[PDB]
Amino acid sequence: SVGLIWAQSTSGVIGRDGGIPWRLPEDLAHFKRLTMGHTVVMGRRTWDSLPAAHRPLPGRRNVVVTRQTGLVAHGAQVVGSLEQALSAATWVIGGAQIYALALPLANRCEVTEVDVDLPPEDEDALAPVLDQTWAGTSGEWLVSRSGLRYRMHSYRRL
Ligand SMILES: NC(=O)c1ccc[n+]([C@@H]2O[C@H](COP(=O)([O-])OP(=O)(O)OC[C@H]3O[C@@H](n4cnc5c(N)ncnc54)[C@H](OP(=O)(O)O)[C@@H]3O)[C@@H](O)[C@H]2O)c1
Ligand SMILES: CCc1nc(N)nc(N)c1OCCCOc1cccc(C[C@H](C(=O)O)C(F)F)c1
Ligand SMILES: [Br-]
Ligand SMILES: [Br-]
Ligand SMILES: [Cl-]
Repeated sequence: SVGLIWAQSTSGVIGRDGGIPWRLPEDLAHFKRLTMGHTVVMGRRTWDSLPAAHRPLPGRRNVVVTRQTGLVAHGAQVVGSLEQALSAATWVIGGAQIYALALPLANRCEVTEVDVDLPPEDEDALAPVLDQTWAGTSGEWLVSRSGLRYRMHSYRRL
């Protein structure tokens, strides 16, 4: 059982300049609630992107995928491939390169869509594209306490 979870702008951007280009508290609560107690699998750049006070992610087995040798990610397990990372319920938490690896092995995608306008720039990290082999159910557009509009989508593999 492999699930992907990500937050994207409407245009499909998930990352810019080594971080996430918006702040959405309700998404962090959603992310924490869905991943707590499970293994979280991430690419090395995404590990690097975690704020120090949240690295490693507490209450979850953190697995970092890299091509480096002897990489030290304190409090995490370091592996050399996605297959190694996956040997109950496992969540792949980004970024774009690791999503692209994990999508064919996944039965579930949990997407937060953030209604901000961010035209993709050259080096952006982009969300994977889901076709009609995926069955989605969406919540309503909601307004965060901070004022940003967002909505949750849950996709299962048909
Ligand atoms: N909005 C969201 O939901 C979300 C979620 C996660 C991350 N992000 C953002 O996305 C960006 C990071 O994503 P990214 O696509 O640049 O990077 P990434 O997928 O997190 O990590 C890329 C790294 O993964 C390793 N890697 C890639 N393919 C591999 C393979 N086949 N075997 C072994 N290791 C492999 C390499 O590590 P080495 O270079 O060490 O060899 C590579 O540099 C940041 O901006 C981050 O903030 C956003
Ligand atoms: C949280 C952004 C996000 N959103 C969805 N939907 N999917 C994702 N893959 C995703 O990026 C995961 C990589 C970044 O991760 C975090 C960075 C800072 C804080 C937290 C939450 C933290 C925790 O979880 O303890 C606590 F503050 F709540 C996660
Ligand atoms: Br963030
Ligand atoms: Br926040
Ligand atoms: Cl979407």
